[PDB]
Amino acid sequence: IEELLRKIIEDDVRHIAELEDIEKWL
Amino acid sequence: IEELLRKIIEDDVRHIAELEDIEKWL
Amino acid sequence: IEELLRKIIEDDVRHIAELEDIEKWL
Amino acid sequence: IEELLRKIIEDDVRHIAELEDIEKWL
Ligand SMILES: [Zn+2]
Ligand SMILES: [Zn+2]
Ligand SMILES: [Zn+2]
Ligand SMILES: [Zn+2]
Ligand SMILES: [Zn+2]
Ligand SMILES: [Zn+2]
Repeated sequence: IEELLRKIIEDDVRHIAELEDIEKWL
Repeated sequence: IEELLRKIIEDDVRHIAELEDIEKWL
Repeated sequence: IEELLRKIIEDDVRHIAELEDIEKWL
Repeated sequence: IEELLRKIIEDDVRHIAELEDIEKWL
């Protein structure tokens, strides 16, 4: 479970970075 | 942007499945 | 923890619904 | 759309904090 949670966290960090970028492009 | 958002959607689909699985394990 | 996980799942379900909508608007 | 994406970002910020907290509890 620890490893699963770490992977989900890394995904959400990526989402924050990606959505902040889209925000800027818009 | 559309391709990006598709990838995010796919991630969230995986997150719901994994977190639901974790919730049952616990 | 169970309740926290359920809330995160509900958020991600909303994200899927919202991003599918944005997808369509774009 | 920009307002929507901001709300998603805010959610993911909460998710990273909560999942990290869960990861420590476990
Ligand atoms: Zn996310
Ligand atoms: Zn960038
Ligand atoms: Zn997620
Ligand atoms: Zn999400
Ligand atoms: Zn709608
Ligand atoms: Zn999330």
